[PDB]
Amino acid sequence: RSIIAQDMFKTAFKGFKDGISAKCPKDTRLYSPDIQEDCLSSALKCTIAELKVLEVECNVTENDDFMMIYEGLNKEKWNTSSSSPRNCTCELYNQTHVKEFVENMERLVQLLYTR
Amino acid sequence: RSIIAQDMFKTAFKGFKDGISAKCPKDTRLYSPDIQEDCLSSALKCTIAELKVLEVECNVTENDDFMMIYEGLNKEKWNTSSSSPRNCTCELYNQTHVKEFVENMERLVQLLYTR
Repeated sequence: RSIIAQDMFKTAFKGFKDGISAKCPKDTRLYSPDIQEDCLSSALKCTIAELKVLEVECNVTENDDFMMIYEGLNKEKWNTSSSSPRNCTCELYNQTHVKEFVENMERLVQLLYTR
Repeated sequence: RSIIAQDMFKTAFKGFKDGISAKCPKDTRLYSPDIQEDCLSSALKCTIAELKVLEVECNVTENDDFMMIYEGLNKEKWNTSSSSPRNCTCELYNQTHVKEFVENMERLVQLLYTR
């Protein structure tokens, strides 16, 4: 369990989830993938893909926190594997407000560091 | 599609969704299933279990809409079929607040009638 990377996520997630809402239109919504055992890989690609939809919806085209989060996801090698993997579809997830989106996102990264 | 049933679910989801939040602790969080094609039957069993959870923690008595939604979920025979049906765990879904829980519950019920 890579405590150095996990702490960089933790702080980047706290220093973003607490500022956000205020940094996005109240009516912004995003598809929030969850942690179903067999859809980890999909759930990762959609999380990254809605980050982009959040990059034009709000400021965050800059932001130390946003860049660390985004860059971490595309470059860290994850164990997203299972015995019965499945292709989820991003638009089949629940849409949510921007703050809950990063919370779930924090939950998806904690899980994949646990395995 | 049975227009009679979709119409009652429409009235029942509007009256139930309006009183809630204020009828529940803000601290209440419920698992909220999505509409992924291969887990609809799981998604329905989890929506039903958590409605029960919403029961015991909320001041929802005796809601005509609630026990319509609930008993409707258990008796209606939905097409929960797909090329590759799978099992999904309730607790691997996202939690959210009550407002979005029924909102997502509605969306799921609509999907089921759409097919």
